[PDB]
Order: sequence, then structure tokens, then C-alpha cells
Amino acid sequence: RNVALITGITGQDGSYLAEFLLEKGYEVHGIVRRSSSFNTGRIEHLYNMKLHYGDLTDSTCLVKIINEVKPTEIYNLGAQSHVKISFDLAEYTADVDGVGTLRLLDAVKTCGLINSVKFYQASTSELYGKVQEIPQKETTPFYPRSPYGAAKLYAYWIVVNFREAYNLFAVNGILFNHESPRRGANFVTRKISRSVAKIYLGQLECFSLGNLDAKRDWGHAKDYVEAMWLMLQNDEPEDFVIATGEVHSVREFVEKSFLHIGKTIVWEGKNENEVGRCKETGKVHVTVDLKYYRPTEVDFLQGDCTKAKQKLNWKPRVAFDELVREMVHADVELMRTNPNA
Amino acid sequence: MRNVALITGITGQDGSYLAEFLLEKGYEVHGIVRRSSSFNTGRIEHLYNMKLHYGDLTDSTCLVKIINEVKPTEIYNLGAQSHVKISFDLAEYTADVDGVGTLRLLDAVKTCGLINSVKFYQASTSELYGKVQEIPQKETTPFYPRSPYGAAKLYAYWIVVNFREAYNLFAVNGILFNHESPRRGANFVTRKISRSVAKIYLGQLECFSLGNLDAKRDWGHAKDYVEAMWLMLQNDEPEDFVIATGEVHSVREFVEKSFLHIGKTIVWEGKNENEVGRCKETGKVHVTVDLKYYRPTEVDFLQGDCTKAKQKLNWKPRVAFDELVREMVHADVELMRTNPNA
Amino acid sequence: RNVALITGITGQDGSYLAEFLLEKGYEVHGIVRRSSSFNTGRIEHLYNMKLHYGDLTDSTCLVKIINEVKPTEIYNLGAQSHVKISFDLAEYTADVDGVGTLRLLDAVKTCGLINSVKFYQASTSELYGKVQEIPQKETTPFYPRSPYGAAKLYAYWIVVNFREAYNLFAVNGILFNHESPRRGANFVTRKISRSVAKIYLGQLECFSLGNLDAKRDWGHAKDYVEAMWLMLQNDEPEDFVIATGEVHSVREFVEKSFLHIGKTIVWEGKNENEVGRCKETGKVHVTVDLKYYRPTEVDFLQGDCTKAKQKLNWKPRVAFDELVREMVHADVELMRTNPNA
Amino acid sequence: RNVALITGITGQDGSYLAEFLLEKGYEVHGIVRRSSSFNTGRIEHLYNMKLHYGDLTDSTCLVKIINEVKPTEIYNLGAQSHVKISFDLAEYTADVDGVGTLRLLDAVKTCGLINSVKFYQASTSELYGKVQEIPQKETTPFYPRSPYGAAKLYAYWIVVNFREAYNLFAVNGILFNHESPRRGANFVTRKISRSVAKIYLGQLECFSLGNLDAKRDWGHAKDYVEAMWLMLQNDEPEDFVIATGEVHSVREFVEKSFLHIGKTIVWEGKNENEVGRCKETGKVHVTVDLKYYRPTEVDFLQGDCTKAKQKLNWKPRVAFDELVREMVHADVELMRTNPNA
Ligand SMILES: NC(=O)c1ccc[n+]([C@@H]2O[C@H](COP(=O)([O-])OP(=O)(O)OC[C@H]3O[C@@H](n4cnc5c(N)ncnc54)[C@H](OP(=O)(O)O)[C@@H]3O)[C@@H](O)[C@H]2O)c1
Ligand SMILES: NC(=O)c1ccc[n+]([C@@H]2O[C@H](COP(=O)([O-])OP(=O)(O)OC[C@H]3O[C@@H](n4cnc5c(N)ncnc54)[C@H](OP(=O)(O)O)[C@@H]3O)[C@@H](O)[C@H]2O)c1
Ligand SMILES: NC(=O)c1ccc[n+]([C@@H]2O[C@H](COP(=O)([O-])OP(=O)(O)OC[C@H]3O[C@@H](n4cnc5c(N)ncnc54)[C@H](OP(=O)(O)O)[C@@H]3O)[C@@H](O)[C@H]2O)c1
Ligand SMILES: NC(=O)c1ccc[n+]([C@@H]2O[C@H](COP(=O)([O-])OP(=O)(O)OC[C@H]3O[C@@H](n4cnc5c(N)ncnc54)[C@H](OP(=O)(O)O)[C@@H]3O)[C@@H](O)[C@H]2O)c1
Ligand SMILES: Nc1nc2c(ncn2[C@@H]2O[C@H](COP(=O)(O)OP(=O)(O)O[C@H]3O[C@H](CO)[C@@H](F)[C@H](O)[C@@H]3O)[C@@H](O)[C@H]2O)c(=O)[nH]1
Ligand SMILES: Nc1nc2c(ncn2[C@@H]2O[C@H](COP(=O)(O)OP(=O)(O)O[C@H]3O[C@H](CO)[C@@H](F)[C@H](O)[C@@H]3O)[C@@H](O)[C@H]2O)c(=O)[nH]1
Ligand SMILES: Nc1nc2c(ncn2[C@@H]2O[C@H](COP(=O)(O)OP(=O)(O)O[C@H]3O[C@H](CO)[C@@H](F)[C@H](O)[C@@H]3O)[C@@H](O)[C@H]2O)c(=O)[nH]1
Ligand SMILES: Nc1nc2c(ncn2[C@@H]2O[C@H](COP(=O)(O)OP(=O)(O)O[C@H]3O[C@H](CO)[C@@H](F)[C@H](O)[C@@H]3O)[C@@H](O)[C@H]2O)c(=O)[nH]1
Repeated sequence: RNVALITGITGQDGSYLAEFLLEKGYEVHGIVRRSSSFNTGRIEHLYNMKLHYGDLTDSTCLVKIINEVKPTEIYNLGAQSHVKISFDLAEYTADVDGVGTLRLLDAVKTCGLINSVKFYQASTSELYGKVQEIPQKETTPFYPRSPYGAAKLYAYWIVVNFREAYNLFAVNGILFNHESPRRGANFVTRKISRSVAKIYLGQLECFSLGNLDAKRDWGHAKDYVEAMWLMLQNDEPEDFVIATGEVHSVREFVEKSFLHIGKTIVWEGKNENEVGRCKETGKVHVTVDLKYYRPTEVDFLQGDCTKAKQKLNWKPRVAFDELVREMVHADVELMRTNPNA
Repeated sequence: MRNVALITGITGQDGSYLAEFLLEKGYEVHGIVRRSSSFNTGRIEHLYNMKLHYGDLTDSTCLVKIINEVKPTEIYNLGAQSHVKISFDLAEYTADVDGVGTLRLLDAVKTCGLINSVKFYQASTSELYGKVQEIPQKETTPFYPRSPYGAAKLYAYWIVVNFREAYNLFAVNGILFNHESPRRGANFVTRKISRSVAKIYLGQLECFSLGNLDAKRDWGHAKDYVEAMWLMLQNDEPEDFVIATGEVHSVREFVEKSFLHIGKTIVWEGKNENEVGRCKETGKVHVTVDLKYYRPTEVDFLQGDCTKAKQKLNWKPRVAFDELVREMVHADVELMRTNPNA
Repeated sequence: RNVALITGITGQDGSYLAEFLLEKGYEVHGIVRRSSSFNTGRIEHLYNMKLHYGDLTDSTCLVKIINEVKPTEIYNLGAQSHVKISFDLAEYTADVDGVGTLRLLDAVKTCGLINSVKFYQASTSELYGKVQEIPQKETTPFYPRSPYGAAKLYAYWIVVNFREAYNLFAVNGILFNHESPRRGANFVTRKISRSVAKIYLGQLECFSLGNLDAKRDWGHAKDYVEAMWLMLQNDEPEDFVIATGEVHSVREFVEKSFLHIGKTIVWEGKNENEVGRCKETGKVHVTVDLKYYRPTEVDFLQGDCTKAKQKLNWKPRVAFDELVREMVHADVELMRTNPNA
Repeated sequence: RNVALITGITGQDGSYLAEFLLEKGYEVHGIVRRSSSFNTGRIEHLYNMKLHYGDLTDSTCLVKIINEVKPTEIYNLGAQSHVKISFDLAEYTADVDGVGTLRLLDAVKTCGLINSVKFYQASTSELYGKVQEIPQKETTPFYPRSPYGAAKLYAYWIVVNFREAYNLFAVNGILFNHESPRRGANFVTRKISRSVAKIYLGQLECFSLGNLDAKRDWGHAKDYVEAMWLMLQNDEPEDFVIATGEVHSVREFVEKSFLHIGKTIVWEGKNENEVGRCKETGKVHVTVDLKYYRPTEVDFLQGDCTKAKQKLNWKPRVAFDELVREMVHADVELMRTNPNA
């Protein structure tokens, strides 16, 4: 009996995880939000899958769904997941990402599933924020730098407390940045791949970014959802960093993306006056706008996933260069078939 | 001089039409949009005078920030979990958004010192009449809600009344009866029918299932009804108004008329959950009934009397039921032809 | 098997209801709020009674408690019950009095008790607000005049919807004002009885009130909790007005209270300048202060409880004059024994 | 212009802080919860003080109050502060102690007071939970062990984020256990002092406790509220541990408390069968009950307040033995004057 409940099934990770579990013959249940528009674009090709209307702020819907489904595995991926937006939506973010995690854990307990459920929490490298060690591993102290980070920190610790207090098999995947062709359009990697694709097709000339010097450890969502499953296959409930260990700047992401459409970016100017110019044509394609900066930036992330390599035998398959290629190529195809986004 | 609107629910059916209507009048239009993991501004993307702000009706702080920054002259609270069937499984969220959310917005107006400068429109509803206590229903008909949606909207109606009476806020309840359009949510009955009929016409679908075929509704066009919202805020006195067509049709009639527009005459056979709708010309079944689409407490009949609005606002509906059905089926044929996955 | 769960057990009504049910051999459970101070003064003499920490805004505690207790009868008396305070606490009042009622109902459903629980909702004459009929009965249209009234109206209707949708035996007691020596100190009747008692004992000289012309139908809480029980003994779940049918002003309450300590109040002046003077001494004991007025006053309430008389055989035992006497007498004793009481 | 807003003014700390600030000529505002009973016992002797109805779960009331008062200093002491109760009230505790802190900070920002307010957060030694260093100081990593601890951790970090993001003068006082004659009756120290006082006066024979071997660093609330004020007088917004550095067991608190009424406790038995007998009379006065244990106990706390000593010149005046004496003596007087106190 293999029955998964995925919160956040409509998101990037949820959509890949649903595919991965379906291929293994799981019965997959997802919680979807009511919307005035179509909102199941990433999973519509899959309808073994059942969707249920719910929200992580509605305690009764969560108990009803868990009590009806009686899952063997719960993946809490549901969240207001955007860091910049969390500064203007601090309270909603706290209620969904922090308190919502508690609601789900409490529903497990309320439904008498404390000894049968395995629970995965979507923890995050944003917890390290202003990094206290380089690289960051499971024992690096946390230092959040946004309302999102603070809410995720609550979630991390309440999960730990349920494991310790009630012997719930509950784990924190401390996943570093992961991307894909299904990545939200207002995250930096997809913003770049979409804009580069549009420039290639003559639908756009120039776009603006924020902090070009931010550095990230970027992997592929499809690899990372497998690690989530492996953490629940472990005999003991343990927390794990999942990451590539390799660091690149936003600037490098831009450079590599443009090279895939035959353009070499050369930078000129500094800070908010910095521009990225195509060497071959002389045309400006990238500018900087201060409005995209965060009040408290996370400058640098680099994960050490030695523990996961040893215990889970997990290794990332997609490296940064192939990630950039796949994203630009996919968005060229997407924008060619349909110029409207 | 200064005409600045704040629309909650700007991404929805009504919000998108209201935004166009106000922009045409030279308003500066602000909208509150929810964060989503997917694109969610499809009904208003052609418009970007318009500024969008991330917010949620359950986050009191975001609402005060936005109202304090924008300082609107007009607020239209259209934001809601608006689906009645879904409200039975999302009762608490529905209460928090549709009921308490209305209070949050009113309180933000007061907190920001705008009680004497803002005109506030609340999206009230014929669902308030529920198990109807008079036929037709007018402003003085007693309410009798029949869902967690209806109950939440009733709270909202009364808290609006209380702000008007307590603090002299110009605040009004539009008691709007069902209104539809080509932008209507796909899981409301009218659009579900028009989309499914369009798909059948184009060979993309053979058959679809519905719930209670005997429900009766007063159906108008969203584009006409957003004008009434604006007129209620142009009034010298803050008054509540029923807005409706006065004409009643069944779900069954909506199905029949929709199919006639693609050259098919539906004839029904069987009863209750075994009832089917068959094309007379071909003998093929196109409509079945499934109990899962029924509501635990149905609203059987609505018919609005908008005499007060006719007299005071000079508002009259322009689109009648038959033209509404035609426009919806025709628009969804065009939509599904251009894109079979829409 | 007779097992009651009372929300609001620490309040006026809860304390009387708990005694009444205990006398009948019920197992009585109460939900009590955590407080930094002692808060069980009305029920401490009773500890068949079990208390549970909870709150009507905490969905998980309610499911846990209902699932553990498995009550046959639930009395939802828990509320922010003060009308004037509801104007400054509008949202909290909505969450507790409105949404809290839904949470309790949904917990009944979630726990599989929809066909075994009988549910009493504490509805109220405040629903009639700006009265549309005189007297008011079950069929009088509602017209709330406060955030409290609006929240209670939501609660009334969501109860009706659970009864109609799921065949829950759920009822609205539409109780008119009821008082006692245990009445909250900042309601008008108890404010008067305490202040009059203090004046009698030389602990106070004068106090201020708001609208002296408000008129109310006043009964005794001890009689009214019996009606709540009777409504759950009914074969069919029906809503009932409970009231005396007799109307008196705040001014009369003041006059009658002072007569019990040997003072005849004579009024002079109008509106906010009106004062109440003891005829025997010439001393001013009552003034008016605009801060005690409500933005939207409820001027007049008078209940017609014909339906309850016919179907429940309920009749009020304590009339207004005895209510005034009991309250002043009790507060004299209270303030004599303890001047800080 | 010195205007303080105290959330939690009715609690232990709030009541001492209010006195301390009033003595300095502050205008003091407090947020008080609506209650069905009298709940201002600790501050009634003070009414320069203005009280406002509010709740930390009602965002609108908090903005209204802050906008009206325009405080120069805010002390966020309001909380569901009981650790054992937090396990059954996990969600409410998260909403009040965690999200409530954010609501207050956001109201400061919304009201345009980011550059004029100094904000004190009531952080706590419970953040150290399963202690990662002994003694614990500002740089010891946190490890919460309850829903209370997890909620307070959110609050700690969201305060840090407002300081770093918007240059708000905002500080975390990391206060270790502090007690007084006004301590809540269900905390262990006051439970002991009240029960011992009752035994001395013949109002009780025996009481039950939980984990007798837990160890704590106990100081006096009156000393600790002064540190809160000093942290806001600092030129730079800094976080500080406040503690005695001296550790004692619950068992020692029992022994020392009984000594003060002329009784020597001698223990017999183990675990939940352990009892405490008066050596002089042979009578049993203490038993153990498993229901008082916590699912995830905090076994040991010991604070290092070196930083506060150096920068604030703060030193605790009351040591453990005098604290025990003051509490037992005060509760003897209290229970003698009023057996129901
Ligand atoms: N991608 C990364 O680099 C990364 C790294 C570490 C951790 N994380 C975290 O991992 C999880 C998955 O990331 P992602 O990239 O897949 O995020 P995403 O694409 O933004 O997806 C978010 C999902 O959560 C749902 N959601 C939002 N608010 C909700 C609510 N109130 N109730 C129920 N569901 C709600 C969204 O629904 P809608 O579709 O309706 O908006 C969506 O399905 C998130 O928790 C994220 O914070 C991400
Ligand atoms: N159509 C009718 O016949 C009718 C009749 C009377 C009254 N009403 C009411 O009138 C209004 C407009 O109806 P409609 O057909 O335009 O509804 P709709 O298409 O379902 O639009 C609902 C709007 O509310 C927003 N919303 C939902 N939850 C929200 C939250 N928590 N915070 C902020 N915004 C939120 C939606 O955002 P998303 O797009 O992100 O979901 C959407 O923009 C609603 O209040 C509805 O209940 C409708
Ligand atoms: N008295 C009347 O004339 C009258 C008439 C009609 C209806 N009502 C309604 O009938 C009920 C009983 O009236 P009453 O005079 O006994 O009221 P009351 O003395 O004010 O008692 C209210 C009770 O509700 C509890 N409570 C408040 N907030 C709560 C929360 N958030 N979670 C859980 N419990 C909470 C209170 O606890 P604390 O003690 O901790 O505050 C108290 O036990 C109330 O619902 C009231 O609104 C009263
Ligand atoms: N004492 C310690 O050893 C210690 C150490 C470190 C930190 N702390 C923290 O320091 C602060 C002061 O402690 P204390 O011993 O004075 O606590 P306490 O006596 O339990 O006082 C708690 C205060 O918070 C109020 N409160 C609770 N929930 C509230 C809500 N939802 N909205 C508004 N106010 C609310 C209480 O009101 P009611 O009176 O109505 O319940 C009370 O005034 C607390 O934040 C506590 O968690 C305590
Ligand atoms: N979104 C965005 N980011 C930009 C832009 N210009 C520069 N940046 C910088 O790129 C960097 C990456 O920003 P981003 O792509 O928006 O992702 P961020 O790191 O902020 O958050 C993502 O990864 C986290 C893992 O650490 C997850 F927890 C979280 O849920 C989410 O999936 C930042 O430093 C940002 O400041 C710009 O125009 N947009
Ligand atoms: N949605 C839906 N409704 C179905 C179906 N089969 C039959 N029906 C019936 O059609 C009728 C219409 O259902 P509907 O189109 O879903 O709209 P409903 O009347 O329930 O609510 C709409 O109109 C209200 C105005 O009265 C608004 F306040 C509300 O926000 C929303 O816009 C019902 O009687 C329903 O039971 C069916 O398959 N889907
Ligand atoms: N509390 C209070 N009320 C005052 C004062 N001076 C005059 N009044 C008037 O007395 C009248 C009675 O005020 P009251 O005693 O505060 O009770 P109110 O009628 O507002 O509410 C009580 O009864 C309701 C039943 O209809 C319950 F639902 C509700 O929960 C609560 O138990 C009002 O018209 C008020 O304006 C005064 O100084 N305090
Ligand atoms: N309350 C209580 N505690 C008991 C009992 N028997 C043994 N104990 C033990 O005493 C110890 C002290 O329990 P306590 O007196 O309940 O205080 P605790 O340390 O749990 O919490 C207090 O101090 C914290 C600082 O660390 C504050 F953050 C918090 O707000 C609060 O003021 C525990 O180990 C407990 O298990 C007993 O019967 N009741």
C-alpha cells in the first residue's frame, strides 16, 4: 500500500514528484487551491491521481482530506515560496509556510496516523541566509534573511519537535535552489531563460534584473524530487542537505543563457548602471533596476550534501551548464509555439 | 479631478470587466492580485493607468499598506472564494475570505483615516436569499442562506451596513443576481455547458455530466452588471440595490438553448441520476447526471426584482438570456477552435 | 450515556449550566482558556466535571477534545460577548463568535458524530438589533447593529445550514438579556449593582453610565440555562426565543437598585448633562459620559416566547424586581467581605 | 516624550514593568484582553496608565492602537507563555507568540514609526531547549523542544529581520526563568510556594508534581524588567542573555520552600512512586504524577550574562534562596488573609 499526499502539487516540485511517484505505482493525492482561473497547467497531462480542493490555512479541509486518504507518505511542498514577495506578504507567508506545516502535522496526529505516516517537509537553503559556514551542511547554524526564511525556520523546528515528541517519522529536506522548464516565471533563472528566448525570437529587445552578483548552488527539480522520496525510504528519519556543491552567479546564468542563442554578453558600468551588451551586434539586452533587490539579500549559498551521498546514495545528474541549456531550449520552443507567455 | 479605484478580485470575471469600464472613464485603477505558482492574470493581461499589488484578503497588514499607499476614492470588494459547491469543502477559508475579509477592508479604510473620502462597494449576492422567502426577491426580502458561501456573504452584507450606520462610511451592498460571460469560471454551470457544447461541436468531446438540471436562475451579463456597481457609487446617498433581469430559466433550458446554437435539439429521457439528454437529430447521448455535482442544500429558485435600481439608478440590463447563451457558445467555439487545450 | 461539552464554561451561563447538568448526573466537560491569572472563579466550587485547555480559534484543540470526550450534547456558549468592546475588537469577535461556531460544527462532522451529537448554539436577541417587529419572535427579520451582532448572525445561519445539510440536531437559542450575581462587571446591570453596593458601603460616591433610555427584556441566567437543556431534549431540532416579555429601561434599573439601599434617585438635566441625585441627601450618584454610548445603539428589545411556552413548557421564574434585589444584595455582601472584589 | 506600549501588561512581567516605567514618568499604555472575569489583578493598584482592549491575533486592533498611541517604546510581553499547555494549544501558541510578534512589527512599519520606535521582544532561554552549550550565551545555537519554543524562535528571527531590513531599533531579551509573588500559579515555583503556604495554614495536606530533577536558572521578575528597559536605552540595538548563572533543581525548590514553614522533606521511592514526607511529623506532602511531565523535556538551563554585565551594567539583586523565601512568605500572607486567593 503506497499512497502519497502532496501539498503544493500544482507547483514545480509537486508536478515532478507526482510523475515520479505515479511511475512507481503510487496512488497520488494532491491538494489544489480554488482559483478563478485554470491553475493545474503543470499536471493536466496526468489526468492513480486524485485532486482535492484545500488550503494550508483551513484546518478542517486538511483533517478531512488526510482522514479520507489515509496516506502512507505526506510531502508538504505547499508554500508562498517567493522570497521577494514575502517582504510584502509577511503575515500570509507566516500562516501558510510556518503555521500551515503545524496544521498538517497536527492533522496527522488527530487522524491517528502518527505511527504509520512518513512526513517530508520542504525545508530550504534560505534557512542559512547570511551564511555562518561555507559550505553549508546539516550542522551549519541557521540565519534567516526574509519573512519566508523565518517562516520556514518555524516549520523546520516544529517538524523536529513532532519527531522527537511523538516519534513521527518526519524529515526536513534542506534543499538548495532547484530549477526546471516549469520554474515560476518570476524566479531569476526562468525570468532569464524566458527573456533570452523572447530576444532570440524578436519578441523582446531588453530586460532588467536586480542583483547580478548573487551566487547560488543551482540544480534540477527533477533530480531533487527523487531525494525527497529517498529520505522517506530511509530506515531512520533524518534531515539532509540536497545540493550540487557548485556555485555560480546570476551574471553567469545570464552569460551562459545568451551563449545558447549565439550571443556573447559583455558587461559595462557598475551597480544600477551596469548593462549587458551583445558583442556581436552592439545591442543592450540586460539592465539593472534597484526595485528587484531585496532589503536583506542572501549573497551566497553553497551546499555540502556529503551526508546524503553516503546514506541515501543520491547524486545530482544535471549540472549547471545542462540546466541552462534545457531551460533556454524549452522556452524557445514554448515562445515559438505561443508568443503569449 | 481625482478618480482612483481599488479593486479586490481584479483577476476574476467581474474585476476584469470593471477594470476596463473604469479605465475607459480615465480612472487610475489599482488591483489586488494573489501570488500564484502559475500565471493568473489572463483576464486582464491585455490592459498592461492600471497598477497591480500583491495581497490577500486574509492578510490584514497588506490591505492597510495598499489602501494607505493608494488612497483610493472608490473601493470595489469583488475578491472572494465565489464557488458555492466548493464552499461546502472549504467552509472556514470561505468564511475568512468572504466574511472576515470584508471587515478587514472596511477597518483598513477606517484605520487609514479615509472614512469620509472613500466610497465602498461590496459584492453582495442573490445567494443571500437562498431558500427564497418571497418571489420575486427585492431589497426587503428576508435572507435565508443555504451554504457556507451564503452565510459568509451574509456576514459581509451586515458588517458593511454597520460601517455605514456607525461611522457614516459611504458603503453599499450590490445584491447582484447570477451574471455570466465568456470569461466566467469554467466550473460554474453556464460556462461548463458552453465549453462542453463547443467541444462537442468541434469533435473534441462526446458527452458531459451535470448535477441538478431543475435549478432555476435569473441570468444576466457581467459586463452590464459592473456598470451597476459604478452607478451605486455615483449615487448621492449610499443605498443597497438588487441588480437582476427578472427573467427565470432552468439549467435544463440553458443546456437546450446552448445545443440549438450548434444545430442540435436535446430531448430528455429518464429521471433523477439516470436522466440523459439525447440529440434528436442523431440519436447520440450528450448529457448525463452525476450526484456528485449536487449541493447538500440546494438553492432551487432565484428571480430578482430590480425596480428600485430602475427608478433610482436608471439601470436596465441590455443582454437577455437568449443572447447570453449565444455569445457564450459562439465565444467558446472560437476559443476551442484556435486552441483545443483551452 | 449523558456527556456534555460546554464551551464558555467559565462565563455566567456556562457556570449555571454546569451546575444544572451535574445535578442531573451528567459527565460535564468544559473548554477553558489559558490565562496568566486565575479565571475559574465561577466554577471552582464544582471541582463528574473535567476541564480542558482550548480556544475557539484553535481548530486542532477542538477536534482533539471532541474526539476524546465524544459528547452527547455540545453547548457552544464561548464568545467575546460584550457589544461595546466588539466595536474595537471587530475581527477577533468575528473569528471567535462567527468562525468559531463553524469550527465546532466541523469538528463534530470530522469526528463522525453528526448523527449522535445534539448541538446548542448561543444565539441572541442582538440579532434583532434595530427591531423590525415588536415584540420579537422566531420569525422576526434580523437587523444586527454591531460587529458582535453580525458575527452572531453568521453563527446562527451556519448552524441552520449544518442542520439542513447533514441532519445534525442543531438549534439556536435566541435568548434575550439574562443577568445574575455572576454577570460580567462591565455589563450595565452588574455595573449598576456593584456601584450601588460600593456607594452603600462608602467605597464610592458617584459613577457614570451611557444611554439611560435603552430598554431591555431582562431575565435570570439560572432560568435561561434550563431552556437550553430543554431545547436539546426536544424530539425535533427547533429554534426558540427565550425571554420574559417585560421591558424596563436602564434608568429604571438604576432607580430600583438605589431603592434597595434606601435612596430615591431623582433625575435632572438632559442627555450627557443628565445626573441622578439622591432625594434624601441631595448628593449626585449617577452621571452620563458619551464614551459609554455605542456608535449604533440597540434601543429596544422585547421577546415573545410563546413558542417555547407551548412546545418546551418553559416559563421564567425570576422577574425583574427580584433580579434587581438579588444582584444588589449579593454585591453588598461581596464588597463588604472584600472591598477589592 | 516617553510613551510605552506594553503587550502582556496584565501578566507577571508587564505588571512590574508598568510600575518601573511609571516611576520614571512614562505615559504607559497596555493592551488587555477581553475576559468574562476580572483579569487586571496585578495592575489594579496603578489606576499616566491607559488600558486598551486588544488581542495579538487581531491585526487591525494592533494598528489602531499603535497609530493612536504613537509609542516611543514597545515591549512585546504578550504570549501564551506556558510550555506544557503549548503542546495542547500548538496552533494558538504559534499565532500569538510567533505571528503576533510580526503583526506588531508590521504595524510599526505601516504607521510610519520605523525610525522613532524602540522595540523589545520577550525572547527566552526556552530557545536553547536541548542545550547545545553549557552555560548558554548569545551565540549558543538554538534547539527548541516545544511548540512554545518553536513559536518564540520565529519571533526572535522576525525581530532580527526587521532590524536588519529596515533599521528598526529592535532587540531580543533572551531572559532565563524569572519568578515572583505574582508568578502564574501553574508554573512550578509558584505552584510549590502556594501549596506549601496552604499546607502551613491547614488548607491542604498534599500536592503532586512532575519531573523533580529538572534544573533551572531562576531569578526575580522585578530585577529582569529593568534589563528590558536598559536594552532599549542602549545606543545600538543588541540582543542580551539575562540570567543568574546559578542552577537548582525543582526538588531543591520543594526542600527549601518547606524549610521556610519548619518542615524537612525526606524522599522515598522512585519515579512516579516517589513521595516527599515531613521528617518531623511523618506526614506525606508531595507525590509525583506523570501527567505533569512534558513529551520533550528541557532538562537543564544555565545562562551566561557576561555581555549584559559588561554593556548594560546589569546584575541580578535577588538570589535563589531569597526568591524562595519571598515567595513562600508572600503566599502565606495571601492565603491567610483570603483562603480562596
Ligand atoms: N525550488 C527551490 O529552489 C526550492 C528550494 C528549497 C525549498 N523550496 C520549497 O519547496 C517547495 C516546492 O517549491 P516549488 O518551487 O515547487 O514552489 P512553487 O512552484 O512556488 O509551488 C508552490 C506550491 O504551493 C502551493 N500553495 C501556495 N500557497 C498555498 C496555500 N495557502 N495552501 C495550499 N497550497 C499552497 C502553490 O499553489 P498555487 O499553484 O495555487 O500557487 C503551489 O502548488 C516550496 O515549499 C518551496 O518554498 C523550494
Ligand atoms: N458572478 C455572479 O453571479 C455573482 C453574483 C453575486 C455576487 N458575486 C460575487 O461577486 C464577486 C465577483 O464574482 P466573479 O464571478 O468575478 O468571481 P471570480 O471570477 O471567482 O473572482 C474571484 C476573485 O476574487 C479573488 N480572490 C479569491 N480569494 C482571494 C483572497 N483570499 N484574497 C484576495 N483575492 C481573492 C480571485 O483571485 P484568483 O483569480 O487568484 O482566484 C478573483 O480575482 C465575488 O465576490 C462573488 O462572490 C458573484
Ligand atoms: N448574557 C446574555 O444576556 C446573552 C444573551 C444571548 C446570548 N448570549 C451569548 O450567550 C453566551 C453566554 O453568555 P455569558 O453572559 O455567559 O457570556 P460571558 O460571561 O462573557 O462568557 C463567555 C465565555 O466564553 C469564553 N470565551 C471567550 N473567548 C473564547 C475563545 N476565544 N475560545 C474559547 N472560549 C472563549 C469565555 O472565557 P473567559 O472566561 O476566559 O473570557 C467565557 O467562558 C455567549 O456566547 C453570549 O454571547 C448572552
Ligand atoms: N517568566 C519567564 O521566566 C519568561 C522568560 C522568558 C520569556 N518569557 C516571556 O516573557 C513574557 C512575559 O512573561 P510573563 O511571565 O509575564 O507571562 P505571563 O504572566 O503568562 O503573561 C502573559 C501576558 O500575555 C498576555 N496574552 C496572552 N495571550 C495574549 C493575546 N492573544 N493577546 C494579547 N495578550 C495576550 C496575557 O494576558 P492574560 O492575562 O489575559 O492571559 C498576559 O498579560 C512572555 O512573552 C513569556 O513567554 C517569560
Ligand atoms: N527573482 C529574481 N531574483 C533576482 C533578480 N535579479 C537578481 N536576483 C537575485 O537572484 C537570486 C535568486 O533569486 P530567486 O531565483 O528569486 O530565488 P531565491 O533564492 O530568492 O528563492 C528560491 O530559492 C530558495 C532556496 O534558497 C527557495 F527557498 C525559495 O523558495 C525559492 O525557490 C537572489 O539573490 C536575487 O536577489 C530578478 O530580477 N528576480
Ligand atoms: N457549478 C455547477 N452547478 C451545477 C451543475 N449541474 C447543475 N448545477 C446547478 O446549477 C445552479 C447554478 O450553479 P452555479 O452556476 O455554480 O452558480 P451558483 O448559483 O451556485 O453561484 C453563483 O451565483 C451566485 C448568485 O446567486 C453567486 F453569488 C456565486 O458567487 C456564483 O457566482 C445550481 O443550482 C447548481 O446546483 C454542475 O455541473 N456545476
Ligand atoms: N455595558 C454598558 N451598557 C450601558 C451603559 N450605560 C448604558 N448602557 C446601555 O445598556 C444596554 C445594555 O447593555 P449591556 O448590559 O452591555 O448589554 P447588551 O444588551 O449590549 O448585550 C448583552 O445582551 C445581549 C442580548 O441582546 C447579548 F447578546 C450580549 O452578549 C450581552 O450579554 C445598552 O443599550 C447599552 O448602551 C454602561 O455604562 N455600560
Ligand atoms: N509547571 C510545572 N512544571 C513542573 C512540574 N513538576 C515539575 N516541573 C518541571 O519544572 C520545570 C519548570 O517548569 P515551569 O515552571 O512550567 O517553567 P518552564 O521552564 O517550563 O517555562 C517558563 O520559563 C521559560 C524559560 O525557560 C519561559 F520561556 C516560559 O514562558 C515560562 O515562564 C520543567 O522542567 C517542568 O517539567 C509541575 O507540576 N508543573
